[PDB]
Amino acid sequence: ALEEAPWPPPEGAFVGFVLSRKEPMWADLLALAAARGGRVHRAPEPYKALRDLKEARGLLAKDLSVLALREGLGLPPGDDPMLLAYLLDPSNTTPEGVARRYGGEWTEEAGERAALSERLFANLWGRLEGEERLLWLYREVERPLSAVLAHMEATGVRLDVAYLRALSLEVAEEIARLEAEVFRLAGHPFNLNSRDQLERVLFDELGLPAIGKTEKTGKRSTSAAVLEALREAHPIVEKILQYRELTKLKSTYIDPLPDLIHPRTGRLHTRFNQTATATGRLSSSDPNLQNIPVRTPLGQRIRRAFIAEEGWLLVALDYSQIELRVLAHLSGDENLIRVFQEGRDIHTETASWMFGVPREAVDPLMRRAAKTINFGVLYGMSAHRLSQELAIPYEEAQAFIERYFQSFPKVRAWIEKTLEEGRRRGYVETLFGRRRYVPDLEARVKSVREAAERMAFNMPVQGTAADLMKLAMVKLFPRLEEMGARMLLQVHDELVLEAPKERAEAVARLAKEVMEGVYPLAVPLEVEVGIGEDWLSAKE
DNA sequence: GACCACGGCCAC
DNA sequence: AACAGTGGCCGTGGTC
Ligand SMILES: O=c1[nH]c(=O)n([C@H]2C[C@H](O)[C@@H](COP(=O)(O)OP(=O)(O)OP(=O)(O)O)O2)cc1-c1cc2cc(F)ccc2o1
Ligand SMILES: [Mg+2]
Repeated sequence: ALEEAPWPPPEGAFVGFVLSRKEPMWADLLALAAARGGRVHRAPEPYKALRDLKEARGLLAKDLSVLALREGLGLPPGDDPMLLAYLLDPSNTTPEGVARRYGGEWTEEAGERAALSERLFANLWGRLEGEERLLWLYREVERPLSAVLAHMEATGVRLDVAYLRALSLEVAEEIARLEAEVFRLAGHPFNLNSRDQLERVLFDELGLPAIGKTEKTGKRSTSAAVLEALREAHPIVEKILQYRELTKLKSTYIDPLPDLIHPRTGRLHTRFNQTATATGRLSSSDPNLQNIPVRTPLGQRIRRAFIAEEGWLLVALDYSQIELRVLAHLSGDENLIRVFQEGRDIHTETASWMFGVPREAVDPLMRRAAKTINFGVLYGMSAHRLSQELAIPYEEAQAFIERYFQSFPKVRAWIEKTLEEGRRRGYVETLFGRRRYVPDLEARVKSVREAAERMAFNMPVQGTAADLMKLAMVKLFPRLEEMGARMLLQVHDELVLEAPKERAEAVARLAKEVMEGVYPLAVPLEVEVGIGEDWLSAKE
């Protein structure tokens, strides 16, 4: 409907657009349109009509702003109805769902998408009248952030391609050595990547005992948790775990990332998805740069392929024990506050208990293990499972979990307060009022209910940490531009910046402090910073 | 070619 | 595998 009016559109219209593909840095702009009033404007030529707009306002605004930066046009994103819906309910994650929940249909034509962004904005902005805290998250965090992420997306990161090509051939020859040493240990060749075939070999032809089953189809599981408990029980299980790590890293990172360098930028560009998680975290895709390996030695080799441009340095900043400090603030547990008001490290302490060694002896491989253990226990891992992780008695793990929550008694009072409040209001909230609707808290099936409970009390603390990080990013981005530095990646509690060599020390010291004082809590936020030519040695 | 479900596994 | 939570991508095995 509306009324075809001649392009250009008046100021502050709502833009709709169609891309050749979902990735803004790689897409052709097929159609461009705008609407304000009862008028829909359609562009004769989309790439020239981008010159006319002063701001991107509408569904998926960040995406068009990214494509604009790719053509050297500073066109910042503004209002996006997706961002309002996502603050109303974080299950509002795609425009198909949002339009089919607030009064329209998400089609494939720019004009119709423009007019939809106009009405979708009116509706949701009305639904947020009086939700002053969500209106605060919108004006102060989420809408500014979409601009920051647009500049991150369009900048990209430099990758050592020749090095990854070379690493590919090396890993390939090693995969072949393990494959053959499994085909032999099994008396024949089969597809080692087919989990079904491997099931028959491990559990039928050989004699190994099936520890567990898969969720949907009830097959015998060949997961690492299962195979780890079948080590020494046969050497072939050890080789399969080696083969699995290598083909994972090769087919997910080593091989596809080099072929994704952009021809204009010479760099690698991810997408930061702003309305994609239930807790408020960002996500990253196409490629996901938030899960580049690091823990294993081959993984470290891959993390080193992410490097600074000629004449710059990477600066890496990572909040320490972030969800535990948030937890101390949220609960008000005094003993836990006192841990951080005294610079204690709960991952290195759990690691010394867990390995026997003195605190001065825990090395990175050990601390990493205690991180997963501590966060495992915190969010409700069963005694029985912990006893299988730590290889201890069951009543020994019950005490580890009773000692853990006894040294900080006020936490369980907060878990319970959080749950009871969620049953009454239907949602739980972070420190700034970001909310997750958790309807299954009154479920009558125990398993469905207790899962709802674990998602329910995790969200306030993980979404508070993500709120801090996002706010730090909007406070830091303007200061980095003064110094001529840039933001590259965010990995949940961590930032990577690129800075000129003769300014790196300055941007590190600065960025460290903006992050630490983003929002004073009842506990000091520490940050670790490092500088290097590559992502790995930046992280000290 | 394009989707999809599933088990599996990388990061935080 | 499971009474830890949050993501996204892979190959396999299908269907259309
Ligand atoms: O299993 C987990 N479950 C979970 O819920 N998280 C959340 C809570 C954290 O606060 C937050 C930030 O992760 P993080 O930065 O790595 O942890 P942290 O800030 O507490 O520690 P430090 O920076 O001081 O080393 O992710 C993290 C982990 C986890 C285990 C682990 C092992 C590694 F080898 C490397 C990274 C790891 O992540
Ligand atoms: Mg951290």
